[PDB]
Amino acid sequence: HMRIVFDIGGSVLVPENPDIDFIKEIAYQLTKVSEDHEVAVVVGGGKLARKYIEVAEKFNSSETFKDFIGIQITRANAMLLIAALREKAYPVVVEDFWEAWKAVQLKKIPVMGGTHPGHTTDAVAALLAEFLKADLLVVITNVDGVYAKKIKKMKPEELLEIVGKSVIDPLAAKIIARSGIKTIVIGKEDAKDLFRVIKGDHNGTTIEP
Amino acid sequence: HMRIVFDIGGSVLVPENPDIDFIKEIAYQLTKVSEDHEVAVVVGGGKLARKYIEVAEKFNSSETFKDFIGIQITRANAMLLIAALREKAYPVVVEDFWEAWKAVQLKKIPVMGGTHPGHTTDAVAALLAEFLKADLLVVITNVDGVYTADPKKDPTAKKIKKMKPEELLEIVGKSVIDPLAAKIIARSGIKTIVIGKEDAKDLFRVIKGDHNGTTIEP
Amino acid sequence: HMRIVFDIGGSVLVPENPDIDFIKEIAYQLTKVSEDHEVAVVVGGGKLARKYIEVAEKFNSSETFKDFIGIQITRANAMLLIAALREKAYPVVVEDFWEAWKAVQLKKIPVMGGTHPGHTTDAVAALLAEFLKADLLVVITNVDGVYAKKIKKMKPEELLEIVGKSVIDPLAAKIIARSGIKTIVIGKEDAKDLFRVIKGDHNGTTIEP
Amino acid sequence: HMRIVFDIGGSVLVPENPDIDFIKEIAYQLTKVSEDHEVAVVVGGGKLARKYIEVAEKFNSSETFKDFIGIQITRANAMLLIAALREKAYPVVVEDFWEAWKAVQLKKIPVMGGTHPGHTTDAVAALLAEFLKADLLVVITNVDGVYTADPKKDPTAKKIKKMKPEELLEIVGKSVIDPLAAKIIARSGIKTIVIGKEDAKDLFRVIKGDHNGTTIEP
Amino acid sequence: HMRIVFDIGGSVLVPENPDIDFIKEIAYQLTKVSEDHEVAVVVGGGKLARKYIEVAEKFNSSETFKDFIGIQITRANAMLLIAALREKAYPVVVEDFWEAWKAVQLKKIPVMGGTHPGHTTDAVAALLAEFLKADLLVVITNVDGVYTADPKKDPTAKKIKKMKPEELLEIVGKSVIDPLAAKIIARSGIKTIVIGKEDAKDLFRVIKGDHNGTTIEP
Amino acid sequence: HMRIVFDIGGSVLVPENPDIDFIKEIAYQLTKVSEDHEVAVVVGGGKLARKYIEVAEKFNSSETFKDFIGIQITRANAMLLIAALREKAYPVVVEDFWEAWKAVQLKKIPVMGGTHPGHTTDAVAALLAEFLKADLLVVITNVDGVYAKKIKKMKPEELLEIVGKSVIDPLAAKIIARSGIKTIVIGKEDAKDLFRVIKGDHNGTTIEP
Repeated sequence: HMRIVFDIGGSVLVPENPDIDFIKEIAYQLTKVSEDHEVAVVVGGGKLARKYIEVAEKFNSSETFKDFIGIQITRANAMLLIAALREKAYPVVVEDFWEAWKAVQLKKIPVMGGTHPGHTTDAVAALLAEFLKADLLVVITNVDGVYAKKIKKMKPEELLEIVGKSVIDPLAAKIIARSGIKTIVIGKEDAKDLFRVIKGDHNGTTIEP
Repeated sequence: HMRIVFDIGGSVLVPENPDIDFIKEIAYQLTKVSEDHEVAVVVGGGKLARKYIEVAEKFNSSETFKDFIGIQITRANAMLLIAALREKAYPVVVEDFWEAWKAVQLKKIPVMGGTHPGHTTDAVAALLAEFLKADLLVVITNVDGVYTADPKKDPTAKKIKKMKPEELLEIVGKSVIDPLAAKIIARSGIKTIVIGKEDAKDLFRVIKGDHNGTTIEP
Repeated sequence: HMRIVFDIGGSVLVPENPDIDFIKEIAYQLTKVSEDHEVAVVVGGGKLARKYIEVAEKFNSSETFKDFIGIQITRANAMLLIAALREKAYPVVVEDFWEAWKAVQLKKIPVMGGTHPGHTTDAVAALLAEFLKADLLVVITNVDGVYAKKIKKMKPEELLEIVGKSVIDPLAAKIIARSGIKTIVIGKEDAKDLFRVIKGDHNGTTIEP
Repeated sequence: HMRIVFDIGGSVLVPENPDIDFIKEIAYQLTKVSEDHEVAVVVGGGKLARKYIEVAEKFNSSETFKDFIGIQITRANAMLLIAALREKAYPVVVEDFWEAWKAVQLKKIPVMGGTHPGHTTDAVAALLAEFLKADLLVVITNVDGVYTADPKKDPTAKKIKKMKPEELLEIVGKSVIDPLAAKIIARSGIKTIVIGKEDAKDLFRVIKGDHNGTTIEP
Repeated sequence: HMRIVFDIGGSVLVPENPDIDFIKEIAYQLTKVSEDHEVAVVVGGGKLARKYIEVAEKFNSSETFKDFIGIQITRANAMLLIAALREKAYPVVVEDFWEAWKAVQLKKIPVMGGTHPGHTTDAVAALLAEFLKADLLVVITNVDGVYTADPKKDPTAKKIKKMKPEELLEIVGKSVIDPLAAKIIARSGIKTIVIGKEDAKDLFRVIKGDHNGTTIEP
Repeated sequence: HMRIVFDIGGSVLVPENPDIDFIKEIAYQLTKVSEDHEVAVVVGGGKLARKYIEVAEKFNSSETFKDFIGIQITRANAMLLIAALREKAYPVVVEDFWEAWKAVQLKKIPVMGGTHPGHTTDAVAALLAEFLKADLLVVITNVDGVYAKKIKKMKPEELLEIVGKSVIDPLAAKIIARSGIKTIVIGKEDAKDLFRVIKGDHNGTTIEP
């Protein structure tokens, strides 16, 4: 079997408000996938995070404190997934990697939010995939993949170039490259059938050495 | 100089989306008040809390996990106030009473969200006030004060300008303030003031007893 | 099998000093019950807690600090049970619900004391039973049940009335009602044979919708 | 102005049940002393600790779990002192040395219980004193001072008014103070005073060297 | 009075073994500076970090565990500085920004090691400066300042006395300072000074702009 | 099977720099031994710790802070072993006993460093062996055993005498005595084949009642 880390974008889980249908589905699918593989999840902030961050900006708070606000929101979102995962999820929002590790040992799905200023949840999932020696890293974002056109197959090296030229955070790309983490970038559409997405059946981007 | 704990209702702070105008304004008022007094604050969850809690209910989560989600939302809300209080605020959402005590020692304003399942921020505010031996508990909520019945519904609802903890317990059990918060106010005899956001526009007058809200004390 | 939360009153475990015979017995019984069911325990403060609380009262400490003292004592008592439970108990006094949850996963009996000012251990066990989605909540107190006369069967709604009219804390009753937690209230006598108490064989009160 | 660490024996604080009179009195003395000096405190377990530890022994618990139970009892005891120190006390039982340092920065009295299995509160007090670079360690225990033998038993026991760490080590190894605490006092050369509760009635005189106890220093 | 964050490179602090002379000297300089300003410090890992990280690589440990090992070494290093700062230092290695804020409130110098995998102490220093709204970030490293290329290798490397965050980003991406640290400096516009240990001999002059290093600001 | 606590001296793991060959070997052996027994490890500070401690001494830091520095170094060393133990070790350096206990339950080798000022890692391993009710305590130091001559068999009582007359810390000896923990003291040479060292085949000292 495989150890997989799923990075679910905030805008996808919370486009405006929480997308209940999508949460119901992604939760069910994650459960099925965990029947055969070891699963771990990291959730983003989305619209809600940007609203609270914007409020802090009006009070001219530091950029660091804004990140801390964005982080607290992501943990709020993660709780919605943990709820949706029922008895299969780890009860608390995992805040560090070894904790996610403990959940895996207990056969429970750990759900993380952000962890530190300066990063995005993409960076968290990448570092999580690297810490867990995960076999696969699935990034579900707001776009079909890595684009004028769409690149289907590429390597970490090629990924750092595009990032330097949205989609995926630079720190996340550095981590995916330094470790050579097989990563898959798909949109909300392919995420409607994860079970097959991990089988290579998807219309996204596959980044691997 | 007094020690005052402010209990700011979540629906006043976040009616739908965060009410930036009220946050800015109440932050200015708290700052003014803190010039002469020791100030501590507790904020509720509001509309955002109810949205996230309802989503959890749709997945049949336990009421305990729902409370935990509400607590998590109150802390995000608390961060908005901290941002508004600027350099006068204790930098981090305070999670326990002795930490709030600490912020006060440092001449900073601690801002708390929730703490434990089963309670509301109102209970948190009362326990905080009790712990700090505050001189006053000011509850800023979605109503003018304490009425004989729900003022937003019952036409016969009349405002009770003054009352003792015992009476508040009766009216509550029969809710502006919940039971636990009411029991804490009664067990310690905490002087409590219940006002709406109109009176909240001028906290220095509210503190002096110049308001149209309700005053509860032994 | 069942997931059961046992709420052992402080006065029962510590009437004056620790009742060693009762601790020996309740510990053994809890062990047997855990052979077939998932067990979790919450212990009260009793006489000792009231003595230390009274000392703080003489120094006019706040009501909140008094609760904190009562809480530290309950954790002291819980350690006596953990000791009595030997290799079957979780080594540390559980301080929060998800920790009790972890112990259950490890097949170990978690023993909690109090957790927050304003509550009683009854409230803790009720919230614990609700968090663990426990099947049964057993409250072992100083009285035969819920009394001039003794009510054998009743519902949460009926329980909130009596509490408003000792025995069980209001916050605990609110939690038992909002979730509909099947609860059993017995005295020290029935607690001498737990194995059968959970079978419905007892002369106490059964509160359930 | 000096920095002083007070090591209050658990059997003096809780002979059987908590000794309210001694607690009240020692709290007043500590408060007076804190007016001119920086004060920190460590308290032991006493009779309650022995009761709970003996119960654990009856269930064949390891000695490590027994120590942990003792530590837990010392902290409940520490809360009684904190309650007695009122507004002068750091609100929470201090669990590590740097936190005690912090309380001192805030002009408050930190009160510690135990910290780690294997040690006694005496060792905790010595390490605390060493960490804070205290000028003085005052041990208030169940004996008049340090004797050539147990004064409660041996008739030839004679009190040694003054001695050096080395001597205390000899007398201890052969116990008013345990080995580890003694080794810490010797490694750092901490000026230590050992008195009973009679001399504890007036700490300002004790601090000046006016007591009938034992003074240990290099 | 200013608020200054000092980013002391691990290879300057521990070239091979800890450089006691530099530690002693930089501690004296920081102490002098702290007389008039609020000072906070972050230190790197150096040679010891690379040794322990290389050992981990030989056992095929993940890059995340390697970072964690580096962080652990930076904190041991931070303890050497704290020891050097004596009574002016916050007693414990600070692990998060709000704790550093706290040390500053207590008129003490917080010293941080690393915090999270993926970052370097340079990033930590920038985030710290951003969080404290520091007036200045002083990077003391193994080079004279910022050059057009590696001065220890490329012969055409020329020092750029002044530049804007954007330029630093270009030069870095093409490293005195790493990308993340550079992005943080650019997002907030933190006035940053990059000097070697020669200029570090006199921080009061460095602070005034009297140095031969590089100054980065919007 | 047995529950064994291994106390690896700092000078042995770090004579000057980290002895990579020895780490590779001790790690492999610990892994094999854990195939049949429950294993737990405590690592010392060695040369590196003495260097950092000496630096603090030059700045006249307190003896307590020096211990804290020595402690942080030991945790640095423990991370090298955890790395060398790969997927068989507990991911984080265990800082307290019940945490080591949790690792055991998860079938993972917990690696501790120091824990509190005033102690040595020998004291930590002894208290750990006592907390875990370990069957055996193996102390790997810089000397062949307990010496002019070498005592092969002895009792805790006899061990406290020699310590009062290096090798093993007094607090560690008190703990080994008060609990009667069967202890084996060997040098770096015997530690080259742990699997047999625990079988009684070694040229060291066996301290037991």
